[PDB]
Amino acid sequence: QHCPFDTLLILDFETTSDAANQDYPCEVIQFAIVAYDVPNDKIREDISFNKYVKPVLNRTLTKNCVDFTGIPQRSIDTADTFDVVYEQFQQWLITLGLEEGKFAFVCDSRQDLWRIAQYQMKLSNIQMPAFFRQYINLYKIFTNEMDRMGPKELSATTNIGKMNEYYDLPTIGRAHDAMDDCLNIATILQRMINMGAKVTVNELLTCCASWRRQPLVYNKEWRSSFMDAGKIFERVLPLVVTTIRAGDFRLEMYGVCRYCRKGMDVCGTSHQQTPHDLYKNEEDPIHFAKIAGYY
Amino acid sequence: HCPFDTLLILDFETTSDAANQDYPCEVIQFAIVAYDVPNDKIREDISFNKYVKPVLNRTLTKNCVDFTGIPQRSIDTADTFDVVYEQFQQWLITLGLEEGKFAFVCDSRQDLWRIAQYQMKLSNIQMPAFFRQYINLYKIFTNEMDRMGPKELSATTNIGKMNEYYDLPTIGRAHDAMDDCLNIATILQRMINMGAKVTVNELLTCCASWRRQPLVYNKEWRSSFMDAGKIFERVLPLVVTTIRAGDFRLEMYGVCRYCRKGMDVCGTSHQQTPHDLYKNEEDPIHFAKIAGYY
Ligand SMILES: [Mg+2]
Ligand SMILES: [Mg+2]
Ligand SMILES: [Zn+2]
Ligand SMILES: [Zn+2]
Repeated sequence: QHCPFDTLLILDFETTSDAANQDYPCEVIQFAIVAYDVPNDKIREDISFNKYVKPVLNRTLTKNCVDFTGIPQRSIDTADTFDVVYEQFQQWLITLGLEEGKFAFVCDSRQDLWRIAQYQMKLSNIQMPAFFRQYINLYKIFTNEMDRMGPKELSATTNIGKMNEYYDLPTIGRAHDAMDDCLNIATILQRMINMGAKVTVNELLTCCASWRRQPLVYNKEWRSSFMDAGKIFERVLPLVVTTIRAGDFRLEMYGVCRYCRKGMDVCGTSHQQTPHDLYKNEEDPIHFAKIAGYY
Repeated sequence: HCPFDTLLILDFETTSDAANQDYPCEVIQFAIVAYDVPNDKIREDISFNKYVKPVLNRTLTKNCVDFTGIPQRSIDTADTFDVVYEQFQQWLITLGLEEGKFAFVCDSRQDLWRIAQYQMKLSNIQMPAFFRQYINLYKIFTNEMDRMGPKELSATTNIGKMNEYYDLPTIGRAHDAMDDCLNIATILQRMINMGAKVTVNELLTCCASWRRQPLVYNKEWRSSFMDAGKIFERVLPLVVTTIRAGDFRLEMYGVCRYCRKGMDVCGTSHQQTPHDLYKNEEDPIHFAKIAGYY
């Protein structure tokens, strides 16, 4: 209706982690997708992709990772590595008969594609695909919808939690894993357009930004702060999140980098703004950058 | 007295995740300090101390970093265990240390029966003879208690209890593996001076009658170091055998107490694989699987 895509794929990654440490080489350990039929307004739970992934840098899930993701060790020990699962994911898109640029991924934040996908792609030496360099940040739309329908003071602490509390949606909790997030985001997505929300690609991944031209003011305790760690991630990772305002997105933007205006098969090969300033102190090295081979 | 002229105080530190005992512990620091027995002198100038790069879990958990005091950057630029182990062997040869004429001293069975065994499995290196006999200093300390006299101890660790007993200040230089070595060395010296019979009291053996029956499985073993120990005992090929003070003799070096074979033949393969523990795909033993015990 108010969406230029006939199909929306609610995407969700879960990764390895150690809550107390942000200097961590997060590897994908679960890959979950559920399809949403936009014209017919139907969450297609029968149309889904849901695979575990075996990590290779940290092969034993920490206890806090298991508690957070709900993923047992046995499930990843018997899983394929990301390169195999990603290949199965690409075939899945073909099997569904999806065309390039006529569908878009939906996430509850930038984290899934800007950070998790981008970093995992580096580990696996896979080129960042064009359909991961444009997507729908649902929480960003939720922000706009909130000013429009009047704000509330929400008690929830997470993006999905806040959105469910705002629309008074019961928290979906069956599998207690990635697929549950997918289902919650999908239901939120559905309720949002039914409340009259306008859902479209609102974030793009580009190769360059002017705000990265000056060195980051280094915070020594960044490893204990998800917020400050984000600033580090922004400089290390080659592609940056670029907001695109409502009404400005065209389908023909797929798959051309908004900045350099070149195909995403050429753009994204090399880091255009390597943060050398962060890579010169060997008494305080960035572990996740070092092990991924950024320096 | 002690039949060895040189005692080497050994300490291993590993990757870990405290809340989970089903963890494939890898050596990340390798520390040794020498003790000259005839001269009763701790030789800090004679030491081996190197970091080791793990490969199964390359990022130290925060709780491992806090316990071991090892920073991530120190293992990132370190060599793998097989390399460090080769450096260690060359270091022994350079000291002119003749095999069978020195012995390793540890504060417990953990360093050699558990940590060394498992690491050797991962590295695919045969367990050496000088790691299959050693001195468990805590077991000597415990065995000598009635002679030394009773004393209430509030410490919870072996090193802590032994320091507290002898009113020794806790050595805390670098807060790492080497501090354990220095503490154990200092305790060892004190114990010897107080008349303790310091000699080999634990031997690693290929078979044990108490592994003939399958272990009764405790489903919650992963959250308990004690319960997990029972699992380790079955999974690891070599068993701790205890020998009382004054029964050990130097000629025992390099020969298994059970099969009587040389430790070049014995230790090639697990002789009592606990297949009973490996039947449930709904509850696999992760550290056993990833190591290739099944
Ligand atoms: Mg999520
Ligand atoms: Mg120790
Ligand atoms: Zn570009
Ligand atoms: Zn034997």
